[PDB]
Amino acid sequence: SLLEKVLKEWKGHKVAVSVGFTGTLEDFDEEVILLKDVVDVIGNRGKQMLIGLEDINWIMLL
Amino acid sequence: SLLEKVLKEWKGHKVAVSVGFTGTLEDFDEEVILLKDVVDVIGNRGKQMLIGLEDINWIMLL
Amino acid sequence: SLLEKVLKEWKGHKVAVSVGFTGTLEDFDEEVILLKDVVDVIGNRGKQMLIGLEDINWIMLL
Amino acid sequence: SLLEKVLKEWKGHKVAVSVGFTGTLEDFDEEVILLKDVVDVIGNRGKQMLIGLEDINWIMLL
Amino acid sequence: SLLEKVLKEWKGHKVAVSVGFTGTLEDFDEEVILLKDVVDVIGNRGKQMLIGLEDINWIMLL
Amino acid sequence: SLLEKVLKEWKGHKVAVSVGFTGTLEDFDEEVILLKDVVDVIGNRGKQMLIGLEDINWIMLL
Amino acid sequence: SLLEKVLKEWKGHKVAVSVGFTGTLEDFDEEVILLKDVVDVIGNRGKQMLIGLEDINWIMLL
Amino acid sequence: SLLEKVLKEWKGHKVAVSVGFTGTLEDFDEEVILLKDVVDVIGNRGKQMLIGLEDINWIMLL
Amino acid sequence: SLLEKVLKEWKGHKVAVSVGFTGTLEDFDEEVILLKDVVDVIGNRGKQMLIGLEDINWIMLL
Amino acid sequence: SLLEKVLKEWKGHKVAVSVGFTGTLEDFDEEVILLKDVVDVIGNRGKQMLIGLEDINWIMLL
Amino acid sequence: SLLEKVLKEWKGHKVAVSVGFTGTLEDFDEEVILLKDVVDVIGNRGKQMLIGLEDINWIMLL
Amino acid sequence: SLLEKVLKEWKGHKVAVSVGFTGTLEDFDEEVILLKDVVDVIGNRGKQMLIGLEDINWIMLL
Amino acid sequence: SLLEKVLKEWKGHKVAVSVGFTGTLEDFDEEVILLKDVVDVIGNRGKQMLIGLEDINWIMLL
Amino acid sequence: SLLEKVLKEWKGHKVAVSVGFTGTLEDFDEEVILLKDVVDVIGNRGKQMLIGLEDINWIMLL
Amino acid sequence: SLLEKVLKEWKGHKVAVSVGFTGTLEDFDEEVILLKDVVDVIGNRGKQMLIGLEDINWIMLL
Amino acid sequence: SLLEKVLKEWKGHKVAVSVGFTGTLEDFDEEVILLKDVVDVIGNRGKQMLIGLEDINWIMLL
Repeated sequence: SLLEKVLKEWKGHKVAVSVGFTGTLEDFDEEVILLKDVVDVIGNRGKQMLIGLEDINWIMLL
Repeated sequence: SLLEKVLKEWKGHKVAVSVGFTGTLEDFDEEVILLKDVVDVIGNRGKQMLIGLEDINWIMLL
Repeated sequence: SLLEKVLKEWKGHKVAVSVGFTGTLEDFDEEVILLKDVVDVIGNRGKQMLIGLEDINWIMLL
Repeated sequence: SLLEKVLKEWKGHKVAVSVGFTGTLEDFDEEVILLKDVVDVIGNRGKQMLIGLEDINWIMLL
Repeated sequence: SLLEKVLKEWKGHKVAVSVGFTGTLEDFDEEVILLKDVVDVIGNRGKQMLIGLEDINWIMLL
Repeated sequence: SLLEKVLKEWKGHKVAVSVGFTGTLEDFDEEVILLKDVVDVIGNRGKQMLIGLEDINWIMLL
Repeated sequence: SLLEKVLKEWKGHKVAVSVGFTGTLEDFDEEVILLKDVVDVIGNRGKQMLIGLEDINWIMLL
Repeated sequence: SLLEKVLKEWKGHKVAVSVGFTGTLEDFDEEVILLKDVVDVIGNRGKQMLIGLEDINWIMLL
Repeated sequence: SLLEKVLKEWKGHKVAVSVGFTGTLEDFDEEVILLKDVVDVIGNRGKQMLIGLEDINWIMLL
Repeated sequence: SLLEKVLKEWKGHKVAVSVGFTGTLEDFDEEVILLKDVVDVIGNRGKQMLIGLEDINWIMLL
Repeated sequence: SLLEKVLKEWKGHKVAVSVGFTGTLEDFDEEVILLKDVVDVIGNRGKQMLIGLEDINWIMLL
Repeated sequence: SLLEKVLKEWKGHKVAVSVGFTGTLEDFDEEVILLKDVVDVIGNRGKQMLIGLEDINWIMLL
Repeated sequence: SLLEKVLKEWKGHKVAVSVGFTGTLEDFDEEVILLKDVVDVIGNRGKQMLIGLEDINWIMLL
Repeated sequence: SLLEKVLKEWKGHKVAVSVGFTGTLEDFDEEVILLKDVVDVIGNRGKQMLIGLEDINWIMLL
Repeated sequence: SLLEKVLKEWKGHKVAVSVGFTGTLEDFDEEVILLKDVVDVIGNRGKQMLIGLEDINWIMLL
Repeated sequence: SLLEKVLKEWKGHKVAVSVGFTGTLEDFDEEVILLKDVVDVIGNRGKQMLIGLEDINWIMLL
């Protein structure tokens, strides 16, 4: 998948995501992605974060 | 599933969840997750909470 | 099902439900839940209530 | 079917419905329910009313 | 079907319909209903009207 | 006042109103209008009705 | 005021109100109205109720 | 007023109005406009219509 | 299909349609319908118009 | 003010309020009201609560 | 007023406008502006158009 | 398909499309349509445009 | 002001505020309130916070 | 005014604006600002543009 | 696939997308498209961007 | 002015704003505030930013 290909490459890099938040992309598979070091514009938000691809509009590398 | 793997690791830890609240990820499976000691900002909300995964935006380990 | 198991456990007890109200979880199954003695922030609402699992956000035990 | 079982016992009695109205439950099956002598807060609403269960949030025995 | 049964009986009678209008129910099948003499509160609207059951919330006999 | 002048002549006659309902125009002044024998598409709506002109979009002689 | 005139006359009578509920109109002045015996379609709601004229769309006598 | 002048000019003529319909600009003033013989994409709507200038978006001459 | 039957009869006649405009039902099939001489209230809108049935609320013969 | 008069009488009694919660009307004046022992359906929400009148839809004595 | 100055210069030229359409800025004053040869994307919409400034987001010289 | 047939017919010609713009129907198939030389009420928008049939309301020929 | 008096009383203490967050009411006046050590259901949010009384729904003391 | 001061300085520079678009700020006064060379992400939009300060959320220098 | 065929030829060129952003089309397949050097009206938006075709309204060659 | 007093002390420090964005507080007065080196979650947003206090919900020292 172009999606597998790219997400492999993006693994390690800070990314922004639209669900309907930013942080480093720790891992992913066909149903979810997982983020480390998650921040909002005001501060840190959580060690990790799970998000399903179903509810994801776009992902963007920083 | 990265989902299974991660939730296993998160089991016991305080987590926040988005549907459309925070507590301890007591337990889970494919269809639902179960929170313990669910609080809101104002205070406690209730001894436990079931939540369907189909309506979960994102879960986040604090 | 974590859902069957926990619901078995909560039968008898007061619970809050968000659909899209609180009362005693009288009974349930794969499709619906039956509440008994239903209250609202203003007062009584009904001897009973049927609710489909499909349109429930979360059920919470008090 | 908890739903069937429960709907049997409510037949004859005044009930309330959230769809997306109150009146006596004439009949029901899998697809729809039929309400007799439907009423609004403001007054009557007409001899009968069909309602498909798909768009029903909850029903409630008064 | 309770729905077939009733709509047969309601055929001939003025009815109101919620799609997401009133007039006499001329005919129906599993996918549509057809109305004659359609009025709004301000006046007549159209000799006939087709409406699919998919987009119909409730039907009500007058 | 075109508004006064015109409302005089419509007094007695069935009218329609958009507020944010149809029935006979009993009376009016600067602040409100009074409608008699108010009607809905679905049926009657009650002996009378006050309506403040501020929230009225248009009125219409039928 | 046509509004004073009518509300005097309507005093005693059950009325419906649109704010943005029904019951008997116990009293009113230029800023508020007060209702006794307030009901919704499901049941009683409260001995009394205050409502400011600012947020009232229409009032209707039953 | 460019508004008075142009309205004087358009009296007699068909016009469309957006509030928040089309018909002949029968008359007008500082507060309202009176339309005569009012039509909708489906047909007639009313012998006449009153509309306040406050809630009109644009008036257009055809 | 009552739908097929009726649309056949309506073919040639001016019709109004709701999606989310009026003209002559030129032709149709299962997936779409085709309008000719499509006008709006303000005027003509265009020589023809295709419209998918899946997004049609109601069609109405004028 | 009927408002002053009534709120005086209601002072001490449990009341529900709409802004956009229930408790004891502890005290009030022109600009605000103060609730004591404010609960929601799920439980207690907080020792006290101020609320501006400008944003109050309706208050209701239970 | 920069507004007066600019609109003077724009008088005669094709302009687009946002309220909540494009044509020639025929004329204007404090309360309103007047467009000539108002077209939309699909075609012509009407000989002229008045528009109140209070409801204008932005005007733009093409 | 009435859709294939009519689209074959409209290839070459200017058309308006509502999604959820106007230009020449350059080409199309079962899934998408390709527009060439795309215009908006304010001006040009693009050398070309791809659009999925799924999210089109109506296509109209000018 | 019931508002001044009660705010004097609550200075020092944790409070929840709804605007359109919780923290210590550090200080206040006729126009605004200053919060210190601000928390959200997920965690810290800021050393401090300013908020205008105009856009506050309710302030509540915990 | 801090607002006069800054807008003087920003005159000449490309800016973005939120009304409820970007280009160079040609001039301004207490009621409006005027933009030259206005672009959207897709292309140019208009030689100039007027926008009233009333409907402007923020302005931002680039 | 008109979609495939057309996307090939646009590869390398700056494009615009409506999702629910502009930049060079790096690659694509059935499930997603990849945009390089993504840009906002206000400025850059980050090295790359994945977008799933499901939530794409239209794409547009500039 | 608590507002003035407090804004003085925050000048120089990174702050967050809800309007209807974060960056260093350059200056302020009654009508507006000026933010320097404005930032988004996704990245920079431009040298400076004016914001009128009217549409500001809260400001927050980080």
